[PDB]
Amino acid sequence: NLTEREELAGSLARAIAGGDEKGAAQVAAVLAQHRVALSVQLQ
Amino acid sequence: YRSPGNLTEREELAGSLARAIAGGDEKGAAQVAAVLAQHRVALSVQLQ
Repeated sequence: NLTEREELAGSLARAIAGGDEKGAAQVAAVLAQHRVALSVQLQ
Repeated sequence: YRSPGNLTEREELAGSLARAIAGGDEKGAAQVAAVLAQHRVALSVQLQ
């Protein structure tokens, strides 16, 4: 029972960590569409 | 809080990405996400 927002945010984190520029860019756009409030922290 | 003199490159980019997503800036968010991806930055992206 994971939300769409949760899965999108996790996709974006994984895309960035894996070097997937295209996917990271497109997933970020989709999150921006929903204007999601996210915490983006460094590990 | 970190004053701007105590922020790294990645930290500034991570904050730019959050702000861009939260404001509805698709082109802005896409640009920062790609830059972060090119460096394969290790990020936590959390629903708040």
